[PDB]
Amino acid sequence: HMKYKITVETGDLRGAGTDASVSIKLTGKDGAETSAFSLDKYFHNDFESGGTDTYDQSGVDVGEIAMITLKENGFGLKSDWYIAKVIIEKIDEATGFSNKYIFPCYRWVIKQLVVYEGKAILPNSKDNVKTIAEQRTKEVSENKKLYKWGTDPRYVQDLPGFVDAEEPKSLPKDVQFTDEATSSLFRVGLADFANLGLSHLFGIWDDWDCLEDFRQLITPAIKSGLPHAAEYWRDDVWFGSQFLNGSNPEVIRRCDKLPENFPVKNEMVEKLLDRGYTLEKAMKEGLIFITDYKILEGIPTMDTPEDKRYITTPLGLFYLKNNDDIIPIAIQLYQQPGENNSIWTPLKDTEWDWIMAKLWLRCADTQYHQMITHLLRCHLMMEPTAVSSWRNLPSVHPVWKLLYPHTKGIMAINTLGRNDLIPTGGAADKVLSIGGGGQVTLMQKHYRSVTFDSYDLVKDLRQRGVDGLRKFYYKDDALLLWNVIHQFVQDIIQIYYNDDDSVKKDNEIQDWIRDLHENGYPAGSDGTDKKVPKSFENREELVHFLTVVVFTCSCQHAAVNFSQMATYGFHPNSPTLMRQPPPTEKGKSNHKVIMASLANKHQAVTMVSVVNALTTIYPTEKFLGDYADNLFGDAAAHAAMAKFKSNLANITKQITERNQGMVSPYTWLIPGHVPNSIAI
Ligand SMILES: OC[C@H]1O[C@@](CO)(O[C@H]2O[C@H](CO)[C@@H](O)[C@H](O)[C@H]2O)[C@@H](O)[C@@H]1O
Ligand SMILES: [Fe+2]
Repeated sequence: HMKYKITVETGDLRGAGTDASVSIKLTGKDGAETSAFSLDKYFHNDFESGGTDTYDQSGVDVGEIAMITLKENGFGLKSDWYIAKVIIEKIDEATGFSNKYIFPCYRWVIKQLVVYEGKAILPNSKDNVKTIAEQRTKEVSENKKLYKWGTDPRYVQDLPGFVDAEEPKSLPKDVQFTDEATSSLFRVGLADFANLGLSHLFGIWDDWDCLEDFRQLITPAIKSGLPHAAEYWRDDVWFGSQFLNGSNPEVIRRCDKLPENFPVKNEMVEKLLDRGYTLEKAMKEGLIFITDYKILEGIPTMDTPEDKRYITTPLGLFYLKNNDDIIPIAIQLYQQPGENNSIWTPLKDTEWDWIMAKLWLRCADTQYHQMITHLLRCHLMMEPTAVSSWRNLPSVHPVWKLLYPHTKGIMAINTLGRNDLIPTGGAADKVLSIGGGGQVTLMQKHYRSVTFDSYDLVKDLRQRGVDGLRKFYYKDDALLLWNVIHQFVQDIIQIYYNDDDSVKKDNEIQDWIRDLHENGYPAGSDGTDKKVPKSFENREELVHFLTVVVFTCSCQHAAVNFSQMATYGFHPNSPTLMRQPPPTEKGKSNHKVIMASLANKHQAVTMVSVVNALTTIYPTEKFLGDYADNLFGDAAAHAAMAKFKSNLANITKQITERNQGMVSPYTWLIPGHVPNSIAI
């Protein structure tokens, strides 16, 4: 008969129970299938995870094994078996050679799981034989029943599509949190204050005595230590650089002509410029940049008897110094000029007034960063690609394998976010001045006008006129990673798609992109098309769109997420809310007045607890290029992935050499620090 040496490698996850026994039915390339063997698996203790189990077997010969089927075979206290991969060694009677068939899995068996052999196969391929072709249709059909487009009324309007799930637990086990502690990370109760050693500040609504006391929030519980911001935040040079190398580099842009509603006169800023330069000359030469937060106009701030918060709709003007530092030179708190809305300037205003003006500009930026730059443009805008993958692509498809490690965990975290971050009562609601409902409205307002053109990094930075800035470290690093990721995606795609026709006739990728265009990214209530293709007509379109996804799920998220402690650690560097309205007159600002506007003690601790949670990196995390749970079997794919890792290693080396001798190096896009996906 036919001998089969089946080796099962258990993954790093471990469910509850003992009897993890299952049955395995092999299936040959030509349809010849065997009988359900019985794999006995028993877990000694609860902690143990991983390991190998080898089984010798005998049954009907099938030839080349194209796929395997797994079914729960446990009797008492059945435990869901999380399997990394299966290796079946046999011999082809045709030429009596020992051949191994690797089956990359990384799934919980639960009920019944079918796993293809490593080789990736397009539906319009020649290797898509009958047995494969019939299975992949069933797989996708089954998945569509588990992964539907959500209709939660809270989030159906002016937002990207999302998965249908009431809670993280109501999701399929395969896309749940890989750590149970995660589900309870954004709760900010007394115990969370206590974890940071700050429970004595819980419920304390007093002002901070002075600006330096915010350093009290950095206890040994905060392992990153005291942010450099604590030492530099007052410096105009540091201030300017926070709009480039902080957590939100999406707003500032070259200004060739002032908005009519921002009447900055040369007299106000002339001595801040270079000798021999006027405001007009500076603009002609492209030395003037601006941060306009018009989008905050109309967004309501929290207004309750016991909690009132404020925000403005400011404009900031910056100057590109001769040594490549940008500095703030003018600020207007509200869009429309008026008697109570003057232009602030370090040349014409007091030092305390200037500090106040800067704090209000950063506060506006915080609103933008949290809701638009982070949550919307990373978390929510990327989720649709994960949902569409499950609904339209079989696990044998090369694109499914490509995106899998990068979309991992996004559905889980977003489902939690929809309950504990975004809604009223959530984290954002507790720390942002636009909390109380406005945080969602701000996202909706950006979405109504968003298109995927704003995701083309190269062209976005270019049309903003900021891609030439020497000390814009995010830009330099992001552009290296973008081009390296684009190369990788292109290599993979050109392995399986020989030409543009290969892309047209791939019915499965066409279902994928069509589902995104229709349900993933609805135009919104302004009818603004999001510029997601109706179909992929060539390989270049396919590569670009996928480059956007991989880059956003890994690099972009990392840059605007894990840098949050350096940015918000010291609250004054980037205020989350204001408890008093802005000043209406000059000369009124001083230390104590400022302390009355800035967050109180309880509020400040809440932010640190949140930021500390958002920057959680588990020891298991896999960083950019590290594909340990690789689904690719083709040796050509491995070559592409290895070249990828080599290109990343070179970027790491560049960033390190540039960061040499710096006090506060930009380190958030070092490949080894960039997770593969959005899992937090
Ligand atoms: O500061 C220049 C720096 O920017 C890079 C991208 O990181 O190139 C950009 O700026 C150049 C001008 O110096 C442009 O020619 C180029 O088109 C733009 O991408 C780096 O090449 C350069 O070191
Ligand atoms: Fe995040």
